[PDB]
Formats: sequence, structure tokens, C-alpha cells
Amino acid sequence: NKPNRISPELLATCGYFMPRIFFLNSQYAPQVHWGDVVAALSHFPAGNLDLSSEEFWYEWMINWSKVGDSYINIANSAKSEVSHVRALRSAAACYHWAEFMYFSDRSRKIQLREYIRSCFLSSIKYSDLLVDHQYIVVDKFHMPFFLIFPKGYKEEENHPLPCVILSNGLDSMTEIEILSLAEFFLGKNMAVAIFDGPGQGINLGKSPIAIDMELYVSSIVKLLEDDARINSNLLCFLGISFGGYFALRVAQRIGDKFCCIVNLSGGPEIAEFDKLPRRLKEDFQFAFMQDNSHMQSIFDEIKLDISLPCKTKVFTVHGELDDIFQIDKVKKLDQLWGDNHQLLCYESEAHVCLNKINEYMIQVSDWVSEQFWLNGY
Amino acid sequence: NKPNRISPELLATCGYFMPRIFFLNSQYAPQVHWGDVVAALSHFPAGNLDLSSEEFWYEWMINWSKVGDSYINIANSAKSEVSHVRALRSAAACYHWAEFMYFSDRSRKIQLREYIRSCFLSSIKYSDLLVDHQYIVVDKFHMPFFLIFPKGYKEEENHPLPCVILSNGLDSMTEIEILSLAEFFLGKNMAVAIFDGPGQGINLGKSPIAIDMELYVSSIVKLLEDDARINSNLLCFLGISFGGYFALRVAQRIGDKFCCIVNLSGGPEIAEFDKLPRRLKEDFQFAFMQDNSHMQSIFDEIKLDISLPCKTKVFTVHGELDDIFQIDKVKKLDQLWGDNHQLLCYESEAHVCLNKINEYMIQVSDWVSEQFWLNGY
Ligand code: NA
Ligand code: NA
Repeated sequence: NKPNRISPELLATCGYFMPRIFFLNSQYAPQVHWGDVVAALSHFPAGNLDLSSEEFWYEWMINWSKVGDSYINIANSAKSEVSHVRALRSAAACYHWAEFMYFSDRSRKIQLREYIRSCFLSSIKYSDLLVDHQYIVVDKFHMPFFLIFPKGYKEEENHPLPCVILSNGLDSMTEIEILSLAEFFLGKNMAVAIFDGPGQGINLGKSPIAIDMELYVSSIVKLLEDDARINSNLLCFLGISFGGYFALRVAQRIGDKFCCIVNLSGGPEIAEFDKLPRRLKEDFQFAFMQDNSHMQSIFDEIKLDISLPCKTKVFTVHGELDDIFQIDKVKKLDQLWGDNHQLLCYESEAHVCLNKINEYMIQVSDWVSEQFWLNGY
Repeated sequence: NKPNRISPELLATCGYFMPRIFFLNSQYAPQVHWGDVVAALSHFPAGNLDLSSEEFWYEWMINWSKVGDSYINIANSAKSEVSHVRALRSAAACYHWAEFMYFSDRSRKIQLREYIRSCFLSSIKYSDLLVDHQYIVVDKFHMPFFLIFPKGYKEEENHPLPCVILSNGLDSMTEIEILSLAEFFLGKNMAVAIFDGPGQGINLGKSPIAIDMELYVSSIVKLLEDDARINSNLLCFLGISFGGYFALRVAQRIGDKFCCIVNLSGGPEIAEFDKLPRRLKEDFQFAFMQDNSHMQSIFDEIKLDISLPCKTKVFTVHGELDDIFQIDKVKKLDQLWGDNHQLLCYESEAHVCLNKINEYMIQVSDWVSEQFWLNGY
């Protein structure tokens, strides 16, 4: 018998995704341990090493689902609330990596996201964080919304807090990657607003993702203006990935509502749809609830008019080797937007610079604090 | 230009150590991100893949030192206390993986452990945990000692707390692996006592490790008896690795002082010294401050008399494929010690079962709580 280990071939093949799967060391956001990846991949079928193939991500979903199931069983037999919550968090992380690049069974993907959201709402019950969970009605759309306050927050012993609104990317889950980012702002005694817009979080596969996501952000701003606990003159919008694209839109359309905006590896336009690597064609197809033939036209419409003015301070983190949002288009935007746009460019980093996420989220969090201080906080 | 990645050959070679390096998702204990491992190993010299070779661990120490240095620079330029502490923790983790299997420069290894301890004492200043740091005098030895209380602890609003004493293994650092384990008990509103006995933590390479570590544990017990904040009738001793060996000694010599004892992959005797794999000969040599020729005699003397009675409830977690503490010797002890010894044996797990550490620390923490409840807590 050999110890349970990940195949060298598989580890190599998954190199791009390993920084995504581990993500950020987080207190509240579900996170995998190395052993969870071993549990998922130790018995992964050999000869299945094509990141672009449907068969790879089927086995990926199946194997990660097993590890999630194992943690739900630990959670169900847990002898304490603290153990129960630890197990539910581990389960949620495993189910997210099961689903995030799986698009072949719409009902199964939605089921896995429901598992994650059920785990999250259970974790909140036993957490030490004040979570204000509600639906924001935008026209006929009921938008899931979480307003989260720093550790030991009491309204009676605090002035109104600054607030960071954070957007999902194409394939993130709100309580996993976005809550992970949000902890950097909670750690600095800021409120955070995380949300499931159309085609985002729990709504992925239910409603098509909205290109004009600023309309939904506008409704969050209106809520924060009405909340006495929040200083609406100290607001930041942060987007990761495609969420970073929304961050550039917010800068153009409603930028004057924000002291500052953070773009984590979003861009003003996406690379040619047909030539997208890995599973990204199916990823974009699933989010927009459209087939291959309709997607380039959507990419055309997505493309920003970069001459339309940037109405606040923007900080972009981008990788030179990003194959989804090309660095040349980001640098063109950086040049045009001038003193209002700061670019941190990582020379040897792929899409979202995930080898640097710990160091750049330190820098980004301190930059946001500075912009609030520059607006007299 | 290719994105910074770890060589397939290197990832494969390091498979045994990757679960050790990532360890446990921790709130206080320093922990690496995936990106830190990439920073360490992306430019690791090719053709250097022998885990048993001195040249491998020299380059390992050099490359991990670079990443630690990078985090100290982030810490020194940090614009907030929260950012400063995040950076110091990341630095401490990197310096630990630089040193933990490096024995060739005594002064450099001690220097790296001093860096970690300086980072830790700085992190305590800005932490939300009550840390009682002092020296326990045992004869002429001044033993570094940390009594840590749960989050939001106030003596005036608490009865005396149960306390878990945790021991280092051969190559752990007290504020890294041991504090990581300790968080499972802090999470359950227990006090934790972590310490640097002879040849342990900051004392590794300064004093030879003491085979009779129970003498130093006895002095901790006396301190906890005198502390009004601690219920001395609700004490647990946990050891990891060689620390688990000390846990078996404590069970034999002063077991009646403890409600329960946890042995994380310690054993009653070590495998033949001469045939030890990887860097373990140099590891044991360094800890005992002795040369190759003296080490088998020490292993002889280390070997327990398993007929000497176990004086409390013991829980052992062990891997079938452990190549340091053979499972057959652990199972012999389990049989002899009877109803007072419980064995969790993982069929396909190597030394310390690190692919299972998250799930088994859930089970272990709940088991300790149960033993305190069985002693009327
Ligand atoms: Na307000
Ligand atoms: Na006491």
C-alpha cells in the first residue's frame, strides 16, 4: 500500500487552478486543507488530463462531491457547535470546487450551490459576526444581500462605518472567494456588502448574468444611504474577475457614489470568445444562459467605451500573462484614465495573479483605508 | 514568459511534506498561502530532487528565506497594525519551512527560529487573545511558557477553565504547528499551555532534547494548580510526533494529573536509526546534539517499557504506513493498555496522517471535551 497522494501528471495539469482552490487563509469563508485536495484527487482516473474536456470536469465534480459528502457526515455527527461549523465550512469549500468549472448538468450545479448557501446560512447562526441578510427588490428581481459588520460591532459604541461592496466574478461563490476578500475590510473595522446579482452566486444558472450590474449596485448604494450604521460618503466597490469588469462600469456610470473602486484583474474587453482556453467558453455560456453561437456578439456589447470618463479613484491588479483580459487593453485604459487610475502589474502572473493574492490584498486593503482617510475619515 | 509555477518533478518529490507545510487553516498560528510555496520553489534549481541530500535542504532554506524576507519588507512598510501582523505571520511561516529540515548551519537555524519567535511576540501585542508569557524555572533551566486564554476571556465572568498542555515534536515550532493544534481547544473555551522544553522550539540547537520531558510537564502542572483561572482537575496533555512519545511517558509517569492524553502519531519506540528515511537521522542528531554513532543507543534508551501501567485515558491517531513509529509497536501498546487506550488507525496514511489532520482534530477536540465532561465539567 502507498500513502494517498496526488498524481504528478494531475498536480502539473492543475497548476493554474491550485492557487484558486487554496485561495486565501480565511477565518469565516470556507477553505480546503491540502488533505481535502488529496481526498478529491488521490483516486482520480488516470489518462484524464485535458482541462478543456467535459469528461475531466465530470470526474472532478464527482470526486469533490465525495469529499463534501464526507464533511456533511462529520457535521451531522459533530458533538459541538464549533466542530459542526468547522465541518460545514469544509463541506461548502469542497462542494464549491466540485461545481465552479462544471456546467454539463444545470440542476446538479444549482443543487451544489444550494448546498453551499445552506452551509453558509447555518455557519452564520453560530458565528460571532453581525450578518444582516435580506432581499433587495430591483424591479421584479429579488437580490440576495448580506451586510456584514466587523468582529464585536455594536451600533451604540460606533460612528457610521465605511462600507466595501464586493462583486462575484463569473464562477466565484459569494460566501467563498468574495467573503474571503471581504475579511481584509472587516479586519480594518469596515462593513462589507456581498450580493447575488442576476447570474451570480445562488442565481448562477437561474437568471442570465446582467452586463449592466451597476443598476443592482445602485440599489445597494440606496440601501446603505438609508442605513444609519453606514457612512454612505465612505463607500468602495471591489470586483474580482468579471466582477472587476463591473468595477470599471461602476467607475464610469456611478463612480461619484464611491471614494474608490478596486478592479482585481477585470478588463475593458474579453479576448476572442472562440479561442478562450480551458472551460471558459462553457463558463461564459452557462453564466449568460446562451449557446456558443451567441457569445462573441455578447463580448462585442460587453466591450467598454474607455473614452467615457472614470468618475473616482480606481486601483487595478493585473497579470502580464492574463489570457482572458489582455494586459494591453488594461494598459490602454490605465493611460487614458490617467491620475484617477493606478495599475499594479505583476510581470509573470496569470489571470487574477493568485500567487500574489495575500500580498496584493494587504496592499489593496491599505489603499482603500487611505482613500477613505483622503475623504476625511 | 511562462507564469511562475512549481516543477512537476519537485511537486511529486515534496508530496510527503506538502500536507506538513500547509498544515491547518489557523486564525493565529502563522500559515503559508499556495503562492508562498510557488515563490519558494518556482526558481528552485533543477536536478536537485533528493530529500535525503544536504544540498536539497540548503537550497530549500535559501529559497524559503527569500519569501520570509519579502514578507518582513511588507511588514516594515505596512500602513496598518492588521496588515503588519498579517505580514509578520506570513514571514514566520516561511522562515519555519526554511529551517525545519535544515541542520547544516547551527547558528543559521537558531537565527531563523529567533526570527519566528520575534514575529510571534510582535503578533501577540496586536492580538485579541490574553497571552501569559513567562519562564518556568526547572532546576537551572528557564523554560519559555505561554498560557493562552479563549477569545473574549474575562476571569471575572468565567469559572476556572480546563487546560490542554501541548508538546512540540522533533522539528515543529511552538507558535506554528503547536499553536495551530491549540486553536481547536481555544475554540472550545479551554485554556492552552504551549512551551519550549530542552531541545524544543526556541531551544532547538541550544540544549539537547530531554527524553524525560514529563519532568518539565510536571512543573507546568504545578503552575496551573497555583493559577486560580485554571481548573487543575481538568487537564489534558497532547503531543504530536516525538511529542506523542512524551504523551505516552506522561501517561506512565504522571497520568493521574490528567483527565486524558492525546498521542498524535507518537510511538513506544522508533524504527532502526541507521535505516531512517529522508533527513530524519540529521533531524534526530540535531535535536539530541549528538553524532550518528551515538543515536541508536539513545533510541534503545527511548524505548518504553509498555508493561508499566497507563494511568489515564489515552487517544492515539496513527497511520498504517508510518515509517518512524511502526504501527505494529503502537498496536501492541493499544492491546496491552486495553480500555484506557483508544486507537484511530488510518489505513493509507503516512507519519502523522496529515491528509486527515482537519477531520481528526475535530474528533480529537470533541473527545477531550467528552473526557472533561466524564470528570464532571
Ligand atoms: Na447611511
Ligand atoms: Na488552578
